[PDB]
Amino acid sequence: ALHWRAAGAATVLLVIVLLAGSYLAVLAERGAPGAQLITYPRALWWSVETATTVGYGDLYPVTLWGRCVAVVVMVAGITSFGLVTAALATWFVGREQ
Amino acid sequence: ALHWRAAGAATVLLVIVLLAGSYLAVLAERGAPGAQLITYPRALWWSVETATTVGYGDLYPVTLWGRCVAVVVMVAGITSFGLVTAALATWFVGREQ
Amino acid sequence: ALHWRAAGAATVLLVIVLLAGSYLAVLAERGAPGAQLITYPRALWWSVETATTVGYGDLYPVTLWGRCVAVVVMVAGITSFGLVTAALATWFVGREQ
Amino acid sequence: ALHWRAAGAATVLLVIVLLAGSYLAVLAERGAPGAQLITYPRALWWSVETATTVGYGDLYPVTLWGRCVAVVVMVAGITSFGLVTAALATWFVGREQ
Ligand SMILES: [K+]
Ligand SMILES: [K+]
Ligand SMILES: [K+]
Repeated sequence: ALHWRAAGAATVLLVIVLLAGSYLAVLAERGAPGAQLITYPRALWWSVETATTVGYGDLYPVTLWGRCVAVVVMVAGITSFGLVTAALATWFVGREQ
Repeated sequence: ALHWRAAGAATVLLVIVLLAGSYLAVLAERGAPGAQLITYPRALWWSVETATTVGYGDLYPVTLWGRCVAVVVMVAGITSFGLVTAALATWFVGREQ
Repeated sequence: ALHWRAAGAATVLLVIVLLAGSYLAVLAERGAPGAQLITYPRALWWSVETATTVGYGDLYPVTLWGRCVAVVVMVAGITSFGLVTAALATWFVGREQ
Repeated sequence: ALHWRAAGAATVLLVIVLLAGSYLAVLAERGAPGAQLITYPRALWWSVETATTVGYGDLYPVTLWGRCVAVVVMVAGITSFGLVTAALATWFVGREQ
């Protein structure tokens, strides 16, 4: 269908944004007076922390550019997780019979 | 349509609430014994942090008034991000054919 | 209708849970070696922080009982905010004509 | 039905993931230079903190393995709480009459 397939594709897109966001956030933050967004294996963990919108506080950006990257990974999580709710909402609606 | 257009307009409304919230939160908090909601370029970052409901902890209000502003930017995020889920949910429902 | 009215009633219910949760969390936490869930005007702010699931970190429970109260205010927020998304999702679906 | 029953079953599944996640996160983290994911009664509280995506910051994983467990309990919360929104969205749609 569409609903069932657009969602599955959005999760493939979310992984893209995480890896790209992690690796972009490092080069944005690394040379500044700021938190450990200075190694990749920590930026990956930050992405997941942020895209889920759990936001522990153990890591975050302090650069203007690094904070842009943030917004992107934030909405990428919210939106793509919204699709998966939407997909299930029509699967449940697709039982009106 | 409506669903597709009401959502796009809600995101234009969310930007309004962020800028207005940021600039209102500063004047509420600036003269108090509290966290760096004392400059604008930091209040903008707080808005995004809060409207996403990521809530890192690096910034927040300690004034009663500054904490009102918070609630507003909080629900503004939740609600308007809900509309975008709703918009996609009917776009997926709009394929019953 | 129902969708439009059940939601409006759920938000009246959320306010109930906040005030009841705030005032229950204080008496649970006040006498323990733990964070400022020891005054009411701070427990109210914690409720909003938690029901939104923003979770700044400036406040939280450290008692087993105070942590139960938490769960309640957590899901009360998630669920009732879900209804408002659901309400809008059928209002958008209610334009199939 | 399905929508009303699949959701109720997902919440039974969420409890499973919490207890399994809590008890798996402890053995992953206990022997490392990291935060109090070193006792069970604290890992249970972390699960709820994370599955709700409140993320206070008082607790989190610092191990690669402990951070995997995290992702699992994160999406488990997002997804299963999505179903409950979806369930209510079709219950409201199931009044088109
Ligand atoms: K959240
Ligand atoms: K959060
Ligand atoms: K936090």
